[PDB]
Amino acid sequence: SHHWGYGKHNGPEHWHKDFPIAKGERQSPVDIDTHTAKYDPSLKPLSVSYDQATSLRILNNGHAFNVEFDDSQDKAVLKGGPLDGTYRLIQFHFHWGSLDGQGSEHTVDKKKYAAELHLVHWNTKYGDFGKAVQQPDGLAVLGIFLKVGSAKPGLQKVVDVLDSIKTKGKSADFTNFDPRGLLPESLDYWTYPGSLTTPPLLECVTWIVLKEPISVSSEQVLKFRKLNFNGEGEPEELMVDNWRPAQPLKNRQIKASFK
Ligand SMILES: [S]
Ligand SMILES: [Zn+2]
Repeated sequence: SHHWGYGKHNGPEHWHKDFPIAKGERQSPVDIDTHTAKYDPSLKPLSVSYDQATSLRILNNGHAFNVEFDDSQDKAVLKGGPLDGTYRLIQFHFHWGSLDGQGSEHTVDKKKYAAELHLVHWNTKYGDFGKAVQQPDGLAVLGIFLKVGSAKPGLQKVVDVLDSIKTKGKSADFTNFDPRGLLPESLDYWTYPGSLTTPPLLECVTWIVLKEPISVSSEQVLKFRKLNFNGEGEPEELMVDNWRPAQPLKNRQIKASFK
């Protein structure tokens, strides 16, 4: 440690020293054992309403890049599934690897994907993001896996702006991006109660992990690997492998929306 990161000296195995909740009872990510996940017919279909989404900016925060959305009103929301209430989209970001064989946070039957997209939403009953993180049902994160295959056209606008936010603290205007181009065809999912996967690791997330991965091209993922963890004019450390390994499931059941 000193500030946390993904290196040898401040990586996930060290987080517990500054954030004791790292060894909590509802930590994320986890491995999804498909044969043990319970089909639950009481789960409703997810409802994604992203047609009025307003993207604002893209920022390199030193551990990933976030695309942020205007969440001052009910423009891009998620509801249904295992959720009660309306969850507003605030930001999305990815986790990726130094090689195609790793990168995702969640695994499926121990399979790791090249990357993992997180769409972050907060429960509107709490009024703001900072209050939602303090509640057991404060956030809803939709996780989508990426496999390397064909290019994903709806991801290119993202890939193209990375050069302008190469180093930590850099940001760029990023209006009119439509997150609908990042969804797979099927919205079948697994769900379980967990946490944020970076410090502060708060246990306030209802995870909704989609069964169907989207494919990206190798060239697309390559550009992610060109970003830097460091700030401008500091020694160069490529932003790769910014994923936390799977944590113990403990007393939790993974439910499936399908069989
Ligand atoms: S995350
Ligand atoms: Zn994440």
